[PDB]
Amino acid sequence: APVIRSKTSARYMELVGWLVDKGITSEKQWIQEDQASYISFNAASNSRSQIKAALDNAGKIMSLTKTAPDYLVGQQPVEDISSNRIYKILELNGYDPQYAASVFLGWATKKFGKRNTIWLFGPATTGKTNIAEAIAHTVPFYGCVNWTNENFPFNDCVDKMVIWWEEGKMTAKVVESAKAILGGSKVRVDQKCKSSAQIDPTPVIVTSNTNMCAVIDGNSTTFEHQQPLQDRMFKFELTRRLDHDFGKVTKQEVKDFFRWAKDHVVEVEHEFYVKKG
Amino acid sequence: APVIRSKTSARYMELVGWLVDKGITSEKQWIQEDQASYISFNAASNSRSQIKAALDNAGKIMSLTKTAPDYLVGQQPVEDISSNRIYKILELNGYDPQYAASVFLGWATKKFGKRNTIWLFGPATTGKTNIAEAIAHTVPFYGCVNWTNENFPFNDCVDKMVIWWEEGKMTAKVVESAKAILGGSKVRVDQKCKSSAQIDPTPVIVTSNTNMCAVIFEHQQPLQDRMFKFELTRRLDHDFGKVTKQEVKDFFRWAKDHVVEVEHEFYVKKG
Amino acid sequence: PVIRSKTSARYMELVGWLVDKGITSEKQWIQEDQASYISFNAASNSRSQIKAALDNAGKIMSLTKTAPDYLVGQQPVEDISSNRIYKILELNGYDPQYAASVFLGWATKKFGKRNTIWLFGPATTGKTNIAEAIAHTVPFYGCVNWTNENFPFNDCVDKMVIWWEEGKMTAKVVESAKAILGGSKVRVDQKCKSSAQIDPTPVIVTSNTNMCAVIDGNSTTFEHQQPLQDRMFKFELTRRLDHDFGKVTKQEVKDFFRWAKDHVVEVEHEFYVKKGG
Amino acid sequence: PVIRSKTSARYMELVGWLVDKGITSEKQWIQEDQASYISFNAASNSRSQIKAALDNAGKIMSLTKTAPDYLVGQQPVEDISSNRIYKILELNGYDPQYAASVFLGWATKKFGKRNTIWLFGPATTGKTNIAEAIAHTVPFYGCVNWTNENFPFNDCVDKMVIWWEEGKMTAKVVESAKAILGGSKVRVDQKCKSSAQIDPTPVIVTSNTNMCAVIDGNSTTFEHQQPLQDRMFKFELTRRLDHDFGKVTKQEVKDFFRWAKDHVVEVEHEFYVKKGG
Amino acid sequence: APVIRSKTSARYMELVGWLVDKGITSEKQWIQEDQASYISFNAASNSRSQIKAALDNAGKIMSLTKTAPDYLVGQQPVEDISSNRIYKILELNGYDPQYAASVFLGWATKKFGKRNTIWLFGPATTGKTNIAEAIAHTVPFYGCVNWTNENFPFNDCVDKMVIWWEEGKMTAKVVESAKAILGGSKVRVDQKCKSSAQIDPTPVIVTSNTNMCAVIDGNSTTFEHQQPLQDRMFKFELTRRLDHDFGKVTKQEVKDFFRWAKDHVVEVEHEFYVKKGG
Amino acid sequence: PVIRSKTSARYMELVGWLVDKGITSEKQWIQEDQASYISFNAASNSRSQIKAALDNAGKIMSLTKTAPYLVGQQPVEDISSNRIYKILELNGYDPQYAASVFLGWATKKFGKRNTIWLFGPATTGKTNIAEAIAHTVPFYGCVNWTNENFPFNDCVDKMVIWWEEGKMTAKVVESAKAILGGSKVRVDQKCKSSAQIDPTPVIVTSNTNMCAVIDGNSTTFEHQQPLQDRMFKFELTRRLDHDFGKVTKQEVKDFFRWAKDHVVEVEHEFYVKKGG
Amino acid sequence: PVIRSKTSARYMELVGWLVDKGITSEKQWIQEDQASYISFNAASNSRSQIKAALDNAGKIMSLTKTAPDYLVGQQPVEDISSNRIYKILELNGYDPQYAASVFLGWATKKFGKRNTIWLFGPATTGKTNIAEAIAHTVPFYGCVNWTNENFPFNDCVDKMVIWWEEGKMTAKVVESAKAILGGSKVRVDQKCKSSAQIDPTPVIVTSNTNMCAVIDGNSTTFEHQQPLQDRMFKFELTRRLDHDFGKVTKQEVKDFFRWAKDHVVEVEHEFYVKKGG
DNA sequence: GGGGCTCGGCGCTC
DNA sequence: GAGCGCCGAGCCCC
Ligand SMILES: Nc1ncnc2c1ncn2[C@@H]1O[C@H](COP(=O)(O)OP(=O)(O)OP(O)(O)=S)[C@@H](O)[C@H]1O
Ligand SMILES: Nc1ncnc2c1ncn2[C@@H]1O[C@H](COP(=O)(O)OP(=O)(O)OP(O)(O)=S)[C@@H](O)[C@H]1O
Ligand SMILES: [Mg+2]
Ligand SMILES: [Mg+2]
Repeated sequence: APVIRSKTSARYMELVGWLVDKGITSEKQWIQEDQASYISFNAASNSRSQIKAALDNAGKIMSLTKTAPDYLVGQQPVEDISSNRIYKILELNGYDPQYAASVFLGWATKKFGKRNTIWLFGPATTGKTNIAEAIAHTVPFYGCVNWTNENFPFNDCVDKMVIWWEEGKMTAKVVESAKAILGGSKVRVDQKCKSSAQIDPTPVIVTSNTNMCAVIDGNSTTFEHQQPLQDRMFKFELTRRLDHDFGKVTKQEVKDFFRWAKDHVVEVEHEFYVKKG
Repeated sequence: APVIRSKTSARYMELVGWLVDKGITSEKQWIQEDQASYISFNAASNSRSQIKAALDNAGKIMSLTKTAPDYLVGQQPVEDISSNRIYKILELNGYDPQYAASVFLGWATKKFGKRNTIWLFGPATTGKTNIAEAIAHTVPFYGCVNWTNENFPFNDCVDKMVIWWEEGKMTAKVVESAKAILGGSKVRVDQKCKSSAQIDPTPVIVTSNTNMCAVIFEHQQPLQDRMFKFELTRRLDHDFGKVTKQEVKDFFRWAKDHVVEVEHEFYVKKG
Repeated sequence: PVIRSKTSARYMELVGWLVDKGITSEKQWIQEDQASYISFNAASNSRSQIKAALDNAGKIMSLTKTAPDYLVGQQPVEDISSNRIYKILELNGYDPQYAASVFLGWATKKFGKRNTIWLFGPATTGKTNIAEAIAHTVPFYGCVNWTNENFPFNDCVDKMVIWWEEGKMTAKVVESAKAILGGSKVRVDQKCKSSAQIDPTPVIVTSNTNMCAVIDGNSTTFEHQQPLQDRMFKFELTRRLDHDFGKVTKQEVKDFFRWAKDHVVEVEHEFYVKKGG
Repeated sequence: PVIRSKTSARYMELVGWLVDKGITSEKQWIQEDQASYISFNAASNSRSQIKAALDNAGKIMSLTKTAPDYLVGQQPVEDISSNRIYKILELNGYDPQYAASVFLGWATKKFGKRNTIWLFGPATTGKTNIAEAIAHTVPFYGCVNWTNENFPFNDCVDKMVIWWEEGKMTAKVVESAKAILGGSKVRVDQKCKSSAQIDPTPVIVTSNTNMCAVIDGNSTTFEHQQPLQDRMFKFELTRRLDHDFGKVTKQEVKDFFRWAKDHVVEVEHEFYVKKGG
Repeated sequence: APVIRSKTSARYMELVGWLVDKGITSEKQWIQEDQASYISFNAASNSRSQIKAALDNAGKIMSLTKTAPDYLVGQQPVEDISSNRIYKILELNGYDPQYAASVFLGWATKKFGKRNTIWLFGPATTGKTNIAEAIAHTVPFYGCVNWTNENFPFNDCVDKMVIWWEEGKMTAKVVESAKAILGGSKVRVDQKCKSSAQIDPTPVIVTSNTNMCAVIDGNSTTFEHQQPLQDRMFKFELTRRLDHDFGKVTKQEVKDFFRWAKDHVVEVEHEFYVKKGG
Repeated sequence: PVIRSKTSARYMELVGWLVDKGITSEKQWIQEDQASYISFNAASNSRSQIKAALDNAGKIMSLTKTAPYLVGQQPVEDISSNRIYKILELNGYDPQYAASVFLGWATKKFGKRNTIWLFGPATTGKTNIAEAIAHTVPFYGCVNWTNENFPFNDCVDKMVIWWEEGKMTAKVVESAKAILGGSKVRVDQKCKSSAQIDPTPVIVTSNTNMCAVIDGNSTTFEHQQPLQDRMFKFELTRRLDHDFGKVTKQEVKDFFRWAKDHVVEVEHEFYVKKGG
Repeated sequence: PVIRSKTSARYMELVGWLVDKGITSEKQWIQEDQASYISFNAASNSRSQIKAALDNAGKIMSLTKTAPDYLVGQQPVEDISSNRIYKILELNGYDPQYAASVFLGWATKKFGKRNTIWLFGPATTGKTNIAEAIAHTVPFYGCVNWTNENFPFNDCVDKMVIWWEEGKMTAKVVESAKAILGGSKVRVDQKCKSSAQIDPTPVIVTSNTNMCAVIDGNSTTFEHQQPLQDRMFKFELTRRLDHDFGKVTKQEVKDFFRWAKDHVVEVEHEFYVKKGG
């Protein structure tokens, strides 16, 4: 393994070591942590691209040493779980907190195999986007499926940890790729103006107001892809309209909820409609 | 053949040797095998392009010694088969194990000619992507026909050993091009932001839940004459595990020692 | 004017070596001497020099020989009844002497406006076998890009034989095609090049769907029938070859074309090749 | 990971200066010191440094600075009578040392839910003179486009102060305004952009009308008066200003705060302000 | 603040100062003022971008952050102003040369408050086109009120050191906005394909052969806004016709005129019609 | 602000050269000197230098030079050998009278009579005279009267304008009376903002009466006198020989050079007095 | 002004060489010398000098050299019995010397309005073998592209010879067609370019029908035949050539158009070329 | 759905 | 290395 030993090489190695230690995975965090370093590294033209390269290398080295559970699950219990917004929404909706929390934990770790996405389906103003945002932002680098663009939808989901599909239906053009990335199957997807890369199994969380198991194409809907999708989804149907002035789901709430999940884990039947009784 | 002799050329010849001798083909594998090596080569633009050049050259060098049959057949015997998972998948549906195994083995060596594509077709949760992914990852290089991007579909199938068309449907924009790769025909395909390149014959696995020998029917006969068809129809359980990267080798290697003549046909005969 | 420097000496040695060995693509270059390719890829001027060397060597070989030099053979044929092209053309009916004369004429650019041979027939009859044998008997051969629309006839520039594998005559490229398939000069697009030009070269189409009927969206306009038929001969193959029949090796192509030059006979300018003997 | 060099030192000094002056775009730089702008904008190595420096100044100021930093002046003030707003306070009775103390607590967010200001009085009463000066002072300032019902608070994101000129309250934005007017974190919809969170930003309002009255079509309701009376102060500037008093210069703003920080007095948490008897 | 000091920096500073001073907003004027400098700076690839950057900076620095009189009052004093055509144009129409010139200076300096306009009125070929052009072209940046375009009549009136309302015909749709501008009051105007911009107090000059006090609204004419309008403009009615060989006025002459004004100012009033020397 | 250096000095020399010899496109450069162009195109540095030199020279000659290049530098001892002289002499026009008028037309000396209308049948030297003189000055325009929308599109910043086979039309009569009147007038340009045309002497070769405004199937002479107050008409009736040849750029310069040395008074008449 | 160094001298030598041997594309460069071309691709400087050299040589030729300057070869001609054009002409009824003289006049622009020569006759008569021989014997040439009705002559600008290979004449460009065929300047519209003037250039036409036919929508009118026949010296190929007749080499064309000048004969301006000595 | 529209990341050339 | 520039792949509007 040749190891370049120039001055630029030494500076770059030190920078990426510091970045991987301090968990910095974006400029914003850098400028929040050490202002002098960033201002200095923007003071030329060699280092301007070196910044982007360093951030990408830090992202790669973190993604290959820490998976989703490392960040999500917390390190201390809560000792009183009712203020958690997540628990209150999943309780008032009807599901019991134990089984609902076991399913979430078994979805961060991929213990469930093909079922690699949790589908939140509820009328407007129920919590879908809130929980999705919390679980998506609690990780270093998440991914959003650009459902508007139909020729390169999963373009930012290369080398990520948690994918989040915010809205939209399952068009007849993205069903073929969705069945691959939702199913946690290693494939090689198309990259804009570049060659293909590999998408390792990444858990997904889809929030929508309209059904995804019946593909929709313009003025016609299809049902041949209803079993293959329904066998790779959990379907949390959240109905009760969330009261006004309900606190933004704060990262610490997500960490504590998942920690309580790991504390009271209970086995969950491997089915589509998550048991609610 | 002028051999450039300098410092940079020697270092590059040292990097490509290390890459080939360690089976490294992608950056991720480079990081896993050695971290300081990769973190160094992103420093300057020279090395940043040298990384891509070295990976491509290592890929080419590995291919010009080997082929698919040299990776998919293990170096040790089986001594027990009923525990295997490809065997179980093929036995549940009724297919005689060794007949279909001979079909697979011949499909790997290109012994059948124009018919070098296995089409696994069946209802949901039957065991198609399992076998397909096991076979595709047992080999170092594998392509995947792009579903979207109907202008450069077969861009990732230029110098690969085993193609894997996942959840594919035959649209009229790919039929005329899929009539070349699925038949091992030596043709020059279009690449992106690069000059056209040549595709040597390559086996192809197709796993589709919908009929794939009909364009959406004038191309039914020419398409169903370059693919076998294994109609898997038994719903599996969730305890049934993944086809490990080592079970494929055991299956194909148990095949090489019990090969049987396979009747050239579109519908692989049950029983 | 001969630029005499060290780099010019290296380049001249490289091009002379390539022409003496017969390399026309990078893959063969590696396959002959790996050290050469790896070294000439190391540096930053590397890629430019490799691309220029390949293009220049191909140009030299193309100017120093033509299609008949490669296709025709220097040794005679003891008995042609074994060669598979003869059997393909005899099962269907065509008298092999007449068809051999037609093939030899098309190779040597001698029939004027009918500069192409069209093979058409139901599935598994023998089209692609003959086409690929002929195409690979010549060191250089082009192929039309089926899907790409912004650069359709790329890779057909300065080749010896053009091989349209399974093409369909789309309305986008009907004019440029009506000109390339006619032994004339056309203005074609290219990648990162300034509107290069196509020399008049033989073309061998092997589509199993009608090639003289243009398709417009979901419509088929027969307007362009006469312009296309007046510049192509047609071999209507019907018989169904069986497996374990083998592919036409290059030696067979050379032997057949040689057996033509020694037995040539006249042929009328007719779209439908005279079906009999 | 600090780049020590000449260009690095110059860039650090420049961006520190920029964040010190709150300069964001060039035009402001020109107005502050033209010679620096020129001297930088000559060579090709500097014409990119300027853009990068403006971007870095913007980011540093946004992510690590608040309004009271750019408002509170530096040099101590010996006289405040000459202060123009002071006169606009004394002339209209409002005790300067008290009425001035009102803003500072609003500047430093010391009044929590009462994190907004409303200047009251007829036209030609310096309201927009006291707003614009206390609306342009901060580096990034937002203006409430109450006329645009869809996106009234579009420009209030990533700011340090929010301007409301001739503000009129409508029932459609009353719920949105109360969150903004109360200094509470809230998310607003941006045109052609995702919803963004408006962090507590001391807002300023100028309207000769009554901000406690909600206008809904042809009906006006006071149901949100007290809710709107608990979120902001109110100064009635009856005395019209002379035609020669002019505007309020930035210096006349800052010096007032530097004087309003050295003469602090206890302020009340009431809706209205008290006038010096 | 930071200032870079290098060999290139000194030359660039000199160039931008020279540009802001001479009034060289664009290249072509650079050619017309010193061809040697342009033919020189165009030589290499390090100067062929220096030119464009210098022009951008100069246009910006001048158009903003500087006052219009700064290129209407010259430097070298004027001994004999009678030779100046304007002195002849005003003298020809019985306009006391010293009074109007004093009125001219005040209008440029905004000293005449809301009366921020000069309306050269009368038939054609009476100096109205000559003066306006000579004065409008004099300043670095100027615009022409596009009254014909109702949507954005004042699109090109932003950051214009002088506004020339050529053959103006004020309409009912622009009367309100015109009064604020004609009054020199800060007003926001809509720009085509751009956000609304504010027009700081900016002088005007109106040349027309129709009465501006009349509001043209379709087939009806109303003088309702007559009094406010006449409180925002002066009236230098020019009736005498000029000779065919009179010729155009030069910025050299215009400079002299407005320079003579500063040396021959006199007390002035704020009525609507300029008094003619009896 | 003067940048001085070897490159700057050579560039200034080249641009003085180009502005002196009236060069505005590469083709003309190869014609006047192929060796210079071949030499310059060698290095990758000088390509941009050539492009900049050509554009800058064109702009300079546009904005700081006048049309009377028509006057040569060296004196003309003999002018009898000039085709233009022979043409004018052959057409009953006194060489010192029509040359003097010609000169006053180049210098705009006539105020309003800004154009020289060449009249007569084909092959009488009209087109040659216009094509010869017009190709003399660096920049010149062609009146595209066939294009009603933008007939004077190519008449902006032109040292000389040509109206080849012109035909007055009602739509363009007002604009044409403005141009031929040597008066500044703004014209509409295709895909460009309206531009002003400064006074530019004009030369016309036609066989139709320009004083006859054409409007569909009707012809009106209402604009006769105003147009007749804007032209210096010439009637070239004699037919030229086949081997007469074109007028060389050296001849046109020689002709006007003789005129400058033999200036005589001219009368602003709609008909140039022939030599009795 | 003239730059002088070693680089300038080398480029001057190269451009002189190209203009002497009449080169306008790489292929010809390799044909006339190989070590020259291979040398100039080594470095990037040479690979950029090649394009400029070809452009400048092409220009200088199109400006200062005319059609006869290359059609009439530079070396003497001894035997004129063998030349393929000579044999073809003697195989129809034309005196070879007289036909050579008429072609020469068509080259040196001698017959005035009759500035075109027309190759008429049935298929397989060798129209291509002639036109493509002459048209290849001048540095540049163009092909009348009637498929582009907007700019049929867009490829016939600054050409020393023009090839009317195929396509009929449209009514919309009859005047321009007469101008081109009549050796008269004419401004033609160019695609994506300003109108360009086509100087008097000889034209060569290859037709199996009457090109005088003029298409006006659905109407084909011969009213323009007489104006055209006064503008064209026509040749009417009598019968079919032998397919083994060979190809008229460039050297054969040079020999023909050199022996023509050495033995010019008087011509008569009839529409047809006299069929005798 | 078929035309043009600029745009982005890259190469390549200086 | 700067920068420069181009260009194809890609994108959007009518
Ligand atoms: N990552 C995994 N972990 C555990 N089991 C897995 C995993 N991936 C697949 N399986 C098993 O694979 C079995 C069948 O899955 P698949 O092979 O994907 O079926 P399939 O035929 O491909 O379904 P489709 O809809 O046709 S793609 C399931 O019963 C799972 O137990
Ligand atoms: N930043 C925030 N501050 C305060 N409340 C918030 C914030 N973000 C979300 N909420 C609350 O989140 C609750 C539920 O919002 P959502 O989950 O977005 O409802 P939703 O309709 O399921 O989302 P959609 O349909 O995907 S837009 C609302 O009642 C808000 O009060
Ligand atoms: Mg699958
Ligand atoms: Mg085929």
